[PDB]
Amino acid sequence: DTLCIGYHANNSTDTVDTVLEKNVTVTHSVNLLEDKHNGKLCKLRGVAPLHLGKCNIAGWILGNPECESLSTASSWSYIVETSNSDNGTCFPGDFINYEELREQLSSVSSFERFEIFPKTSSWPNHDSNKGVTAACPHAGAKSFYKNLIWLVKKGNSYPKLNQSYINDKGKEVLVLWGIHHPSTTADQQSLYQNADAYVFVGTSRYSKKFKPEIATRPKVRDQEGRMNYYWTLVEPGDKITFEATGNLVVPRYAFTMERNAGSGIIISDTPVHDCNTTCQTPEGAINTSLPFQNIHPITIGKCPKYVKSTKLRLATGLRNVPIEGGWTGMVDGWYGYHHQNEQGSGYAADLKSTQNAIDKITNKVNSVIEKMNTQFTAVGKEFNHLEKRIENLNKKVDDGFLDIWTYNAELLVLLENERTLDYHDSNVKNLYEKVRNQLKNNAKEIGNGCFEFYHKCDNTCMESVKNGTYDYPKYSEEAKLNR
Amino acid sequence: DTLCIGYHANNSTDTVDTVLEKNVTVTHSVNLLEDKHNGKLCKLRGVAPLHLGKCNIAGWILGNPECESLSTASSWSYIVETSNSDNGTCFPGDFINYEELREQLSSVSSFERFEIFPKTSSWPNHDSNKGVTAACPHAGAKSFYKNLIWLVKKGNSYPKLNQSYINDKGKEVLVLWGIHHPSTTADQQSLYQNADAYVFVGTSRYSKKFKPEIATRPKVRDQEGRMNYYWTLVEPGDKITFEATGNLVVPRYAFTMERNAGSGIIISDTPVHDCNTTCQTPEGAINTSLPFQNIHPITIGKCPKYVKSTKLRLATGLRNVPIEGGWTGMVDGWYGYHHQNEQGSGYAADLKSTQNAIDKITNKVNSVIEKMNTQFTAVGKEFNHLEKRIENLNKKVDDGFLDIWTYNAELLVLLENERTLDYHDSNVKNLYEKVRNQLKNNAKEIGNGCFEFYHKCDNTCMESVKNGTYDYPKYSEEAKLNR
Amino acid sequence: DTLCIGYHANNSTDTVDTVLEKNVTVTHSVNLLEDKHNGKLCKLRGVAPLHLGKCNIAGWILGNPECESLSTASSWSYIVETSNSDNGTCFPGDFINYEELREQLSSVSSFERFEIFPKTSSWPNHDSNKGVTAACPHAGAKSFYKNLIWLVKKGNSYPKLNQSYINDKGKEVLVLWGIHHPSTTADQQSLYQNADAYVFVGTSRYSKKFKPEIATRPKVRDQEGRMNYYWTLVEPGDKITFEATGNLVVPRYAFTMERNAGSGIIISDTPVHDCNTTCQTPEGAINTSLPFQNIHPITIGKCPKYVKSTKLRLATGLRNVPIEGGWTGMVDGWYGYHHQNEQGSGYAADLKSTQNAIDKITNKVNSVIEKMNTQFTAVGKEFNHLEKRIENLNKKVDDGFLDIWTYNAELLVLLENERTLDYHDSNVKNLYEKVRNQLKNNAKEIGNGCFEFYHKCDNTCMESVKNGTYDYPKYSEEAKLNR
Ligand SMILES: *[C@@H]1O[C@H](CO)[C@@H](O[C@@H]2O[C@H](CO)[C@@H](O)[C@H](O)[C@H]2NC(C)=O)[C@H](O)[C@H]1NC(C)=O
Ligand SMILES: *[C@@H]1O[C@H](CO)[C@@H](O[C@@H]2O[C@H](CO)[C@@H](O)[C@H](O)[C@H]2NC(C)=O)[C@H](O)[C@H]1NC(C)=O
Ligand SMILES: *[C@@H]1O[C@H](CO)[C@@H](O[C@@H]2O[C@H](CO)[C@@H](O)[C@H](O)[C@H]2NC(C)=O)[C@H](O)[C@H]1NC(C)=O
Ligand SMILES: *[C@@H]1O[C@H](CO)[C@@H](O[C@@H]2O[C@H](CO)[C@@H](O)[C@H](O)[C@H]2NC(C)=O)[C@H](O)[C@H]1NC(C)=O
Ligand SMILES: *[C@@H]1O[C@H](CO)[C@@H](O[C@@H]2O[C@H](CO)[C@@H](O)[C@H](O)[C@H]2NC(C)=O)[C@H](O)[C@H]1NC(C)=O
Ligand SMILES: *[C@@H]1O[C@H](CO)[C@@H](O[C@@H]2O[C@H](CO)[C@@H](O)[C@H](O)[C@H]2NC(C)=O)[C@H](O)[C@H]1NC(C)=O
Ligand SMILES: *[C@@H]1O[C@H](CO)[C@@H](O)[C@H](O)[C@H]1NC(C)=O
Ligand SMILES: *[C@@H]1O[C@H](CO)[C@@H](O)[C@H](O)[C@H]1NC(C)=O
Ligand SMILES: *[C@@H]1O[C@H](CO)[C@@H](O)[C@H](O)[C@H]1NC(C)=O
Ligand SMILES: *[C@@H]1O[C@H](CO)[C@@H](O)[C@H](O)[C@H]1NC(C)=O
Ligand SMILES: *[C@@H]1O[C@H](CO)[C@@H](O)[C@H](O)[C@H]1NC(C)=O
Ligand SMILES: *[C@@H]1O[C@H](CO)[C@@H](O)[C@H](O)[C@H]1NC(C)=O
Ligand SMILES: *[C@@H]1O[C@H](CO)[C@@H](O)[C@H](O)[C@H]1NC(C)=O
Ligand SMILES: *[C@@H]1O[C@H](CO)[C@@H](O)[C@H](O)[C@H]1NC(C)=O
Ligand SMILES: *[C@@H]1O[C@H](CO)[C@@H](O)[C@H](O)[C@H]1NC(C)=O
Ligand SMILES: *[C@@H]1O[C@H](CO)[C@@H](O)[C@H](O)[C@H]1NC(C)=O
Ligand SMILES: *[C@@H]1O[C@H](CO)[C@@H](O)[C@H](O)[C@H]1NC(C)=O
Ligand SMILES: *[C@@H]1O[C@H](CO)[C@@H](O)[C@H](O)[C@H]1NC(C)=O
Repeated sequence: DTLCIGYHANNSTDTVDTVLEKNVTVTHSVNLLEDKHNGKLCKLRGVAPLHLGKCNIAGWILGNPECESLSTASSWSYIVETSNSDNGTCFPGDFINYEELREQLSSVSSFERFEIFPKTSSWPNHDSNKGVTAACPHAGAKSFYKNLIWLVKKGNSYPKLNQSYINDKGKEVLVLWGIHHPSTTADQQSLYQNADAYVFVGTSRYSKKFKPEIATRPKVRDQEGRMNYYWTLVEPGDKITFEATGNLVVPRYAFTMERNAGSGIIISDTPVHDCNTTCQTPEGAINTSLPFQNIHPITIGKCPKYVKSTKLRLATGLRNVPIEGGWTGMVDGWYGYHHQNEQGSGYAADLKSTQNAIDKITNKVNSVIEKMNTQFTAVGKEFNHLEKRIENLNKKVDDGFLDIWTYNAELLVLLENERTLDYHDSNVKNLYEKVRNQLKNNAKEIGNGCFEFYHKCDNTCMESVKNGTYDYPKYSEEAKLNR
Repeated sequence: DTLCIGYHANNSTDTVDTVLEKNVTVTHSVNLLEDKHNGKLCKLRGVAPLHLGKCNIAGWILGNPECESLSTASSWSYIVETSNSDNGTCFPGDFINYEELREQLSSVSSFERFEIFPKTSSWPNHDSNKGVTAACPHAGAKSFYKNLIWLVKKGNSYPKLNQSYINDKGKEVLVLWGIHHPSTTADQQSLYQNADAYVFVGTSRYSKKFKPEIATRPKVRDQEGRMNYYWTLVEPGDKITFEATGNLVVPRYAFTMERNAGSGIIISDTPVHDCNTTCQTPEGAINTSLPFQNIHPITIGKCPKYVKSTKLRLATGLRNVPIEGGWTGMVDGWYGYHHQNEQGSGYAADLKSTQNAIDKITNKVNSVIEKMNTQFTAVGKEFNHLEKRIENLNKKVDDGFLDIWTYNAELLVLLENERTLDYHDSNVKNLYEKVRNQLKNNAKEIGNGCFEFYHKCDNTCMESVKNGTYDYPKYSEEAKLNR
Repeated sequence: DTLCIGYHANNSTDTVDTVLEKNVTVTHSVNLLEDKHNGKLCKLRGVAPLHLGKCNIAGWILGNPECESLSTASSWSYIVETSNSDNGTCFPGDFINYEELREQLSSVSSFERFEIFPKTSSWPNHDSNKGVTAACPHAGAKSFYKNLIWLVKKGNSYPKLNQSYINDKGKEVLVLWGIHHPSTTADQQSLYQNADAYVFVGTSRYSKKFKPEIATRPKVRDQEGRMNYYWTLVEPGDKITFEATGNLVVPRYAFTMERNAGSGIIISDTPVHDCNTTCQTPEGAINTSLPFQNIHPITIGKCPKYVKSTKLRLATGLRNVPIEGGWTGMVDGWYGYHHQNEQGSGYAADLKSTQNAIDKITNKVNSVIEKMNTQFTAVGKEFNHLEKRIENLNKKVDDGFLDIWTYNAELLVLLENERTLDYHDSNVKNLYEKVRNQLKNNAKEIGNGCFEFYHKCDNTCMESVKNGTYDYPKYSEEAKLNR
């Protein structure tokens, strides 16, 4: 009659690496690294993105003629631009603090367009119907930005323009305007009469005077002149004043909006779908609770940390090795016993030891995952061609964090997997000793983690040994007789 | 007669977490996380902060009428502003490179105010007594900044102003001035006569021409005009030249100062007290050598790393479990023996093993703490409303470091605590074996980590076993007789 | 007859630290920290640096008279400036976006100088031979920048200047020019006639008007006036237009170049040598595959992480302690046996166990090193005196990463070294047990990890025990007789 202590085995072919040994096949493991996405752009915090299918942000906020088709949302959690979103400014010039605006508009709680300076009543002394150009065509017709009015001299006169808006909203108002810069003096006079024109704009924390910069420039979109764009936020209760003798492109519409924390802009040709996520990647939303991902470095949301590793498999089970080896027949648990006597034979798991190991290892896996506790962040940032130093500083931060997370994540798995297997080996060894301590002189050790009895051990005996209730004295005399 | 190997126990109710098991009660532990402060703002490097109780930095450096009460320090290690420090610029306008100045003044080795352009001798052709406004009242009277002079036309004439200062100090000089921008032409003429006025200021590495920007603006502090503020540092040996035909607010006082490395600004209503610290937090100074703190993300000094964890308890002792369990009576050490014979009974610690474990664990704790080796840094940074991209870059850095430190700190405690307990278990087991190896056949194992002798073992025997000097052969014959 | 299980020892005197115990002497260890360099500046990616021995970048790109001796490379991987590279701008003024230019030129795939506006044909109406100054002397003669032409009125007339360049290159063109600012009106007229002069420059994404700012300034290099420098890149297919009535210093030469990713600038007096490296440090190139270095925080290339630790020794071997202690005579392996009988005595390594431990530990060391997987980065960044906030942000990033890497690197070695020694102890103990399991009752344990036989064990017996093929029953009767 024999009783053996062994461990579980199966047909599992996946592996883990350990710091000491590579390609260790295990019976069970979990994945800490998410390498998949659903291929769709989803809502964040239950709120849809603003999708600019053809237009970029400058185009959309200014009212490029091609953005008219776009339905504006009252709110959004992030902005999506496509790889071919070319419809930005249609009248060539510099959009000032464009990048800062792009970021401020990245996430809004609310957004309403309203007509700040009504076309039919605000500009009675100026011609608001000649403000068109071939650079901003609509269905082949000369046109202009929808949210701006380009005023032209009326009756060969451009009287001082003096208008203001008082922000009676409970929210900040975004006001945009522009300055026109004719290619020649002749154009300056044709449009504004005054020649030596100036523009002044200001609010309680903003004040700037502008002058026309008249020179011939290389043609862009068939324009030898330029039009710059400016913007400011007006605090609730404040006033914005526009004073000009020419070259001012006045706001028509302005936006009442409340900035929501902050998010980012995703550039992707990936479609928007009615789905929910907590982590939005340019390649598609990520749906996981795992601490790491290797899909993309730039994500918006409470995202897993980006690592450049390809495989972070955390062992939970023991080595799968078909004690000489494991028992593929012991399907009911990790550790257990096999017995053979004159009544019968077979396998049975040691439920106390097995469940103990399961609870401790499961909690261990949960510790690694639960402690990541990520924060909601935009990650991606945008800089212009004269901001390379800061762009590269941002890169240092992303590369530094990547190397830290990759190094620590890859080692952590390697530090954990080695012991996990030693832990299981220890538990198996401990079962062997627990039996040895009971059998004492009533059985001999025969190798392979097995004991051979010096007495007949029936089913009620094998159970006594497994349950830790074996009566040594009871079988002592028989054992003496057989030695 | 018996001899048992056991371990210490007490009435301690605190716990540690391990990566495998939560809420493990231990006999001894240490705290790696500082969650308290003394509630006071203290000196850094033995040097007091500059406390601006009512004024902010712009107010203080310009000489806002309400800062007159403030006693200026000759030096400071950091600057403290209160939550209601509203007295900044009193004459509305833009303070240029204000944020850069705020940071440069954050820490100074020395700071002296001196009268760079004496009021009674530097401006003989201009009226220095009319430079007042209702926007900067003093005790109800019209007044102005104390460190600046606003010059007005004298006798309906504003002759070219031409003054310079040569820096004969061994330290850099901070010179501040401003440009006035009247709301109307009529005011420009009332104050400066010339109408088409200009201002020029320059040093060896600085040169800028300014022109009045005259337009009506929204009233701020009852002013329809604005006054901008500018500043520059003058290197030792250099000269600063002020040339103007109007609209120049000239320096009266300038500051000779030496910038000390760099620190930061704390915004807090917490009072300044005569105390010392090496880490200043907005909520109160931190007094600890521990590697982590969870008090606040923004601190100045050689501060513990901020983590968002709440509990980093590092086990030093063994499991406190009242071998079946621990011995609450073994008060003299972690590991030890209990004996009982016909002479007496009781507990005694194994001093060699216990001290060994103490030295190794104590050194281990010190390793975790000592290796943090922090640096002196300001941490907090300030950006304006047109600098959101860089402000958010700074945020990424702080959030990234927080997640890294929190994740690693929480795991480190969990990686350490699990083994610390296994280490103690190993030492206890080793004592059991050391005894087993001596007693051999002269005693039997009876469970609970205890041996039962087959011979009479007197006090001089029990000591021989504990001391590793047990004479097996000596008691062999008696043991044979009793088997 | 005896057989002992022991371990290797030698005369090695180096140590490792462990988290539990300091100064542990080991038989073998490796260094993870590189603290040496070859003292020379080497090529990166097979490409030489651009070495500016006397000139700085502004000097070199503008053509300071002292840079004429310098041979320009067609390409470079990084730029080297010396500690005394004072020859920058020779005509005092502000070089605009200088820092951004310095970084863009840090690494170029190709770089060709060409004469964008030929001196003899582009400026027929202006005097190109009077553009000299005492501020930019050459061999004692008045001179000027080599890549720029300072045009002066010809025949007391300065007719409108109108020239343009079309970029017919497949690469970006860097065009530099400057604006002159005379100290007095009299000089403005002496040089340009027009007095109220202006300069306009523009490209498809750039447009700026400049005006002379005429005022007397402190003398720098005997100049009471100033000359500012501007630059822009012209995209392939675009045009740059220069329109002026005076005060324009026109480009003579321009550079056709392609920016290569990005690198940095090293300031060092260390010479350039014909050698190769993958990591360039200001103190000399680093030649190692190790994960960490403590040479310098600022490096260019696929560099080891900078740590401020001094010693990262990773144990590979076992404790070197001349089982009571190690065997200095067992030179053929880490673990092994010693035997003595009537035939002979001596040592022999256990090759199976020793090689197993070597392969696992060697792979372990390689795991720590191989997983660092660094990226190519410049690390160093440059900011001006009005950019302290961003400079200090960059510092936070470097200090934060340093503390993270130092803390983790120092602990990692301490976490690893402790167990490495326990691992070896476990393997030695396991050999002891493997022997014990065979000998059973045919030998006694005598301490020191040794067994003493109860029978005569010849050379063919000692080999049977070591090889795991000992026949217990064979010697059982003799063992009985001797007990
Ligand atoms: C909107 O974007 C399209 C491009 O997506 C612009 O059309 C291009 O205009 C340039 C200049 O006339 C032509 O050289 C290209 O061949 C046109 N491309 C296509 C596909 O038609 C269009 O002009 C933009 N409209 C506005 C108002 O900005
Ligand atoms: C995304 O999450 C939001 C909750 O934040 C879901 O909104 C709920 O939708 C159900 C209808 O299915 C309504 O009865 C609930 O009242 C809504 N909750 C709130 C707070 O408004 C939304 O449906 C989810 N979207 C998807 C695609 O699953
Ligand atoms: C100093 O700060 C106080 C506020 O702390 C200023 O007083 C306020 O002035 C505004 C404008 O006149 C009033 O609407 C507020 O009601 C005043 N508040 C209080 C509490 O009096 C004061 O004018 C500032 N003085 C200077 C020189 O800047
Ligand atoms: C803060 O630390 C400084 C030392 O950096 C203490 O200054 C010393 O004060 C004693 C009087 O108690 C003098 O006798 C010493 O000469 C001072 N040392 C130096 C270098 O000047 C200071 O007292 C400490 N402050 C507090 C509140 O403890
Ligand atoms: C090139 O750099 C040298 C310094 O390395 C300049 O020479 C200095 O010029 C100043 C001003 O005339 C003198 O006060 C110094 O004494 C000179 N130093 C030396 C060592 O001669 C030189 O003028 C620069 N040349 C150019 C074209 O920039
Ligand atoms: C630095 O590395 C480059 C390769 O990137 C070496 O260039 C080779 O030099 C040999 C002559 O010794 C030529 O036969 C090969 O054709 C070159 N390879 C290439 C791709 O051009 C260079 O010699 C190395 N420099 C040093 C000092 O070792
Ligand atoms: C082989 O592996 C698969 C997947 O785990 C499992 O469903 C199947 O039952 C295994 N076959 C055997 C004989 O265990
Ligand atoms: C197996 O181990 C070897 C190293 O001996 C390694 O190169 C290989 O990639 C591992 N196997 C896989 C991915 O199957
Ligand atoms: C995938 O998304 C669904 C719906 O929100 C969620 O129930 C499921 O748990 C997510 N999968 C994972 C791995 O989190
Ligand atoms: C196992 O042992 C426990 C005592 O610890 C006893 O109560 C239980 O009945 C035993 N199980 C069996 C099947 O006898
Ligand atoms: C209970 O715990 C306290 C605090 O450690 C200690 O002072 C006291 O002596 C303990 N009581 C007993 C009976 O051990
Ligand atoms: C005890 O463990 C449970 C998990 O089983 C955990 O939720 C709880 O917070 C722990 N206890 C405390 C703080 O007392
Ligand atoms: C608290 O401050 C005092 C005085 O400087 C110092 O002696 C004490 O050690 C500090 N406490 C800690 C935990 O460092
Ligand atoms: C303990 O053993 C040492 C020898 O290692 C001996 O010198 C010492 O006297 C012994 N202690 C007692 C109390 O006998
Ligand atoms: C002493 O150490 C050196 C360096 O490792 C070695 O070459 C030499 O053989 C050693 N001497 C002895 C006797 O082992
Ligand atoms: C040896 O250990 C001590 C601590 O007990 C430490 O101070 C010393 O620096 C270590 N030794 C060296 C560098 O030899
Ligand atoms: C030093 O450089 C040489 C030549 O490139 C290389 O063969 C050698 O392996 C390098 N040394 C180290 C430690 O990498
Ligand atoms: C060692 O044992 C193996 C069997 O595992 C056997 O084949 C080999 O011949 C033995 N070595 C010697 C020297 O007998």
